[PDB]
Amino acid sequence: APRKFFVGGNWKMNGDKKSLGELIHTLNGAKLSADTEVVCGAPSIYLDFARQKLDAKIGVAAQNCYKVPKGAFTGEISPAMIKDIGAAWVILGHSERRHVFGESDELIGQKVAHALAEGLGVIACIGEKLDEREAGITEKVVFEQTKAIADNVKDWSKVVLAYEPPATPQQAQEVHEKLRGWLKSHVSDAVAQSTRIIYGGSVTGGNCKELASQHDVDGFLVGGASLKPEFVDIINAKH
Amino acid sequence: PRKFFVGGNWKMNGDKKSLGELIHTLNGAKLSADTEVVCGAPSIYLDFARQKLDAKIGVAAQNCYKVPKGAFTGEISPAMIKDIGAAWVILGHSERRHVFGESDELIGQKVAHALAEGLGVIACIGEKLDEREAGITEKVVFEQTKAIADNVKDWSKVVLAYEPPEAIGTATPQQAQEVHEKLRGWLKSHVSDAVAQSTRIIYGGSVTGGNCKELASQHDVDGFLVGGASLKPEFVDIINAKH
Repeated sequence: APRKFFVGGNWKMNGDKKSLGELIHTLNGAKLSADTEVVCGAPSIYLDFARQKLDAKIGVAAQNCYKVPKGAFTGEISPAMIKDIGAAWVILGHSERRHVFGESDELIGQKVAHALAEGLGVIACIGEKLDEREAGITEKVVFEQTKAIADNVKDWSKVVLAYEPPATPQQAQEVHEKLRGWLKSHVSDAVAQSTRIIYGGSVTGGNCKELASQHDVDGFLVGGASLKPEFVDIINAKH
Repeated sequence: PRKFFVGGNWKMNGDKKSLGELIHTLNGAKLSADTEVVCGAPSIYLDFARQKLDAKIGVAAQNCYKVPKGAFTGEISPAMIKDIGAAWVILGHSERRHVFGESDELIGQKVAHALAEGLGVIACIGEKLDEREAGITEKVVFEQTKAIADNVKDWSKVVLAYEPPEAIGTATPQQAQEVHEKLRGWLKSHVSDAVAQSTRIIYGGSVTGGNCKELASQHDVDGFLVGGASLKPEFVDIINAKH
């Protein structure tokens, strides 16, 4: 009945076999809470390596994918390829994809639909721009982004929503509560109660316990700290 | 002499089983010793491809970013490509320019970074169909080449790939030769005589087992960047287009 705590580590564009090997060694040897679902998001070039080296209890995510299984899309990878390597998740709609690479809500929706149809789990990311937060339209913006994802989700069992603010723990709770309210009204009470909504702002060993104590925060999508030993402490934030 | 160069761009195709089969075929084929062969694999399979391909065959990434590390979810860097043992990256492919909106400026920044990091670059240029129809092919490809050239210090590790636009139902070896000769003339005056003489300019249009010999006989065509046929048995014949 309770939502299982979920901690994803987004390595972003970082690592080589040496540094990631050391990272993976530390995670494999660490005492990790049985009550946390852990997923590591590796650069595409290291997905195979990461899946081979990581203990099976730790999931592997791709950091992006495209919206069809194959084709004339030089530089892209598909859910079929991600599954072929043994990864079970993909991060979609990350703030950096939206803002540096201009990925639209429409495209992200198409990717979500395809990844889910192909049997992957999706960490679906949403978050408003700084100017939008300053203008007081956080809710309007994140609801639009969430609707664009939701319209492409037939089954929420393998979806985790990640909120990335452009930020206080109280401010985090406020957005998470509003997002869960959106799910309740626009999808169902069952989906609202069961869907993990994870926090994708700045998460460190210093602030993770306070964030994890918030009623509507179900875990984290961790950035820089996911490359460091303190990722273990973040996984164990509730203990 | 300009060594004949054949790159096989697999694009977004394959899995370990199917790419393993295609690699096994290449490893066992009678490939001309006078062709420099490079296979362009999806990023997720670059490590695999380098492990399985004979050392004589190069491996290319299909794209990369412009710094070694950072907050660029979904991107890979030249440092990572080198880490995997690959020695090439394809940059500025028509699909990156068109589908993904990569600018001349960004492509130039990527070229400069990949070269600084010690990779070879297959630098792609080519006009859109509407531009070819307007008769401004030359203007467009020179603009794109300038953006690349401004970011190349040593041309020894660059191969230039010309991609004519796909007809989509609405080209000739002579037409390929015409563009390649113009590009070489551009290099002569904008870079140097030596760079024009030594730089491979490869053809990235529709290359098949059936048209490859005629294309390879053109005076200013130095090889191919092969799309669909790189997934077919005839890729071996294309590698052997001079013979």
